[PDB]
Amino acid sequence: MVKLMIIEGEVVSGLGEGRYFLSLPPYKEIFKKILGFEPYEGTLNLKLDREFDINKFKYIETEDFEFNGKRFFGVKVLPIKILIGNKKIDGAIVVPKKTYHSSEIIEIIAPMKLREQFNLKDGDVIKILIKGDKDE
Repeated sequence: MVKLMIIEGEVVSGLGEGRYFLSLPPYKEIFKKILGFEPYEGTLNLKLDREFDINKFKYIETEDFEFNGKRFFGVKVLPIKILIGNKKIDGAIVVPKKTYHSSEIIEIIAPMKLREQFNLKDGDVIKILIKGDKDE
């Protein structure tokens, strides 16, 4: 048996608050290992009406690593399925390994920029599907 959950999120603007590089090699390598593909250089930021914590579902964690003599911090990643209109595309949610409290904001990565492919504007609503399991 498997436990499934569905949550709704609205398109919100957010990019300057997050500061990292995707074009460099090591980011594409670690993403393709966890997801099996290299995500595009961008994010989809959704605001939810409910708090979210990746430690309530089964995610994959990656340890602290170094590249070109610089230290980068470990991160947690969990696959998702993104439903917009009548189409479903594979995506994933990304959050740093270090977390203090829980929030209602999640950032997603995808194979391509969803905002262009679906002509989506800020305020529009899309549905996210999360897979999980219960020991019972």
